[PDB]
Amino acid sequence: TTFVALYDYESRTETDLSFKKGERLQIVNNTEGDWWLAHSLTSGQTGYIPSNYVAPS
Amino acid sequence: TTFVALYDYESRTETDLSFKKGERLQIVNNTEGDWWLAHSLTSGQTGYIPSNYVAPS
Repeated sequence: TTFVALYDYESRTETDLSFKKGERLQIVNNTEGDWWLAHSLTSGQTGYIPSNYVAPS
Repeated sequence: TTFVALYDYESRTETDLSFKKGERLQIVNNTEGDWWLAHSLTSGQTGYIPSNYVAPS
């Protein structure tokens, strides 16, 4: 239920969370699901997607 | 290996990927792992984290 940071992370956007090695973090369950880095074969664009919006082919 | 979008998604940041219902998307494996929404019990802050940076307590 609780995770521990193994490394320091500095936020790169307004939406990520900065944290330091050793911090205790809990996961927030939400409707979007885990986010994945994805490439659209249809548009050519690439970026993160909410995994509850997609399904395997 | 290939996923299909079930819904339309509009990007909210410079890092997410917009796509339309029906688009075919492939997952990009990378060092960060899936991203999770997380709450730091230590700082109080909340946002997305790269899951390869943490481990269960």
